Amino acid sequence: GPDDYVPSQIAVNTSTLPGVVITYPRVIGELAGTSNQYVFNGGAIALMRGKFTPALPKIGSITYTFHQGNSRDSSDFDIYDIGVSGLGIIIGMAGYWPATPLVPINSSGIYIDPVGANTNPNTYNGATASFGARLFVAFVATGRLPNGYITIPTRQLGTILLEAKRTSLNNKGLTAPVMLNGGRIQVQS
Repeated sequence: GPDDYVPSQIAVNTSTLPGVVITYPRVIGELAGTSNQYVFNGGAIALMRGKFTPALPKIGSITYTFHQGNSRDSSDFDIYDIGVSGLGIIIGMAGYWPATPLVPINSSGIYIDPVGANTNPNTYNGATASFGARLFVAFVATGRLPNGYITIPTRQLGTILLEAKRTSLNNKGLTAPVMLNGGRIQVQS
């Protein structure tokens, strides 16, 4: 049916972090950016938008420019607690389409696409039959790290809430999970 959109997660992989070689806090590397055109898919064409809500505790803040995605200026990122001593992560998200800008995650909620919805509650994406996203995550050393292999747990970074112009689809409150797939990071001197 026209409102039968179903969610699918978007995730990044700890294994894509390059080898870390060592003031604080400081970004020690970026994970590979990921794209999912069908975070929500299945229903009929609609004007849609996605709001991200982070799920992890905030333990700090840092200014950073992602080397991936559309990011000329720096951004203020909240550092999120992943349960690993001495580490944190920062999150940027964007729309599926390549021209859309990286939206830094630094508040309890933000529209990742269209970014104009943050400054106009009437604004949605142009008519299409899916809502996608791009996910950017970087690791942050909150303190001096030991050398070796640090275990990173799989964690849910937050959810994307699907909103739409038409009331029936908006009323569903569909959500999709935003994931950090666990693994290991290598730290060297």
